Order: sequence, then structure tokens, then C-alpha cells
Amino acid sequence: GEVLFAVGGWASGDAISSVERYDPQTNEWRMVASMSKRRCGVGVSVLDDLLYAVGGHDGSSYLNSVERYDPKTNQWSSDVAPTSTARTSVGVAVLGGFLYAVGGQDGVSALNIVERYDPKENKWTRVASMSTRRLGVAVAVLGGFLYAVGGSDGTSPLNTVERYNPQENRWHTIAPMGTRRKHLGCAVYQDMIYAVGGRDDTTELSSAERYNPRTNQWSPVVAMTSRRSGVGLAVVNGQLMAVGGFDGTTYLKTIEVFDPDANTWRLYGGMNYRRLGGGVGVIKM
Repeated sequence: GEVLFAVGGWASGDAISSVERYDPQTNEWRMVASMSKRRCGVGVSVLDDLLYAVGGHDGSSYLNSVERYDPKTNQWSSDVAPTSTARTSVGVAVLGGFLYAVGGQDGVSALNIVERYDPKENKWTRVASMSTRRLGVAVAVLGGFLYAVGGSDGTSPLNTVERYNPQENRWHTIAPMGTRRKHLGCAVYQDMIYAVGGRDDTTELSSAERYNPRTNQWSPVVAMTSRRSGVGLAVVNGQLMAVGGFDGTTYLKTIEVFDPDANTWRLYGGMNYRRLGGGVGVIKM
């Protein structure tokens, strides 16, 4: 019994600050309190049951602030300590009770820096930079181990993957993906790391790949219904689904769910807002 939050920031042209919640109980996509400031290309990941939204473009300012959201009370608070530098199109994940925010874009030369966050102290301190700059990267965590999947450096989209050990504070490159993917989506379905969608060197795309943590090799996966660049992906009370994105025509608001026993994707109704590059969070209630 989980729910998926969606914190998007791309539509028509203007960034958006509306936040959406899906509960499978009623199977409805009803809204919640919008974010106190628009965030374009957000990073979000829940940290002990509080949705965290790490800054991004608001339509003009790239921005460095952070906002958390208490889902039980429906309240957004801009009280979390800011970041070192203003950056957008950055993935974030949670691990060992600390909030890691990987590299992104800041209107100059991508970024490879990675900074943590102590929720108990609000310090927000920086750990080991990443090597190979990554904007529009998606992240995931398998085996207490923080993975940075794909993205774009200063010039081209990447197929390389770098994993991080918090205790030794250093990065270790691992198996490159099949295809180059910037603005992809990742979660940790079925004790493997699935990555779907994105945009390669040319066009948006629908292929998908799974990484086996125990063989250290990526395995191609069945493709989605439509191309979906700048998407999110999260596993909700059992089922893997990707959300929103772009496909070379219009902003998407639909979601697809992976059925492993049938090895295909099934389009569902989807959310209200058409979301490009919009983070997702998952909470159990």
C-alpha cells in the first residue's frame, strides 16, 4: 500500500510548480499543495517519509533552494538549507538517512559535484565529486550503493555508469549501458536496476535496460509504448511504472506499467498535468 507523488516542471513552455499524487486505492490522480516555487527539472526522493524537492530552474533562475513536503499534513516548507551552488536537471536519491544530490546542469559546463544532506543537522555538506560530468542523470540505489546512471557531459549523452560507496567516499565506474541516454529514468525493480527512456545523440527513445548487480552487466529490456525522454520511474506497491516525458511531438501525461509475466508495457490513464523532466517520490501510508 504505497502512493506515488509527482513533482514536475516542464509544460507548454513555462515551468510548473503543481504537485500530483496517485493512490491506487481509488485509482485517482488527485492533486496536492503545489510547490512554493516552480521547479524545472527537479530532483526528488523521499527521506524517512518526507518528499524532498531539490532545486531547479523556475523559468529563469536555475535556483539553489530546497523544499520538503509532509504528505500526511499536506504542507510544503521552504525551510531546508540551500545548496552550495544553483543547479538544475539533477537527480537525487536517499541512502543511510542522508540526502545525496548528484551532479546536474547550472547553465555552464554541466556538473560532476555531489553533495550530501544531514536531516538531523541541516548542514548539507559536499562529498566526493563524480568524475565525468553528468546533467540529466537519473540515479538509483541497490545494495546500500548509490548508482549514477547515464546522463550528459558537456557535449554528448553518456552510456557510462558510476556507482558510489558512502563509507569509503569514492566513485567506481562500472558496466556501461547499451545505448547513450540523457534524461532517463531509473528505479530498483526486482532487485535489479531498470533504466528506461531518454534522448540519445539524436532522438527521444523507448528502449529499456536492466543492470544485474551480481553479474555487473546490463541486459536489454523490452521497450515502452511511446518514446519517453525526460521521464521518471518508480516502483509503487509492487509494480514498476514510468511517468510523463516527451516523444518528439507533445508533453506526455500518461504512464506505463511493466508486466514481467507478460513481458510488455501497458498504458494506463496517466496523470493530469503533462510533465516533462519531473521527479517522482513514493511513500507508504
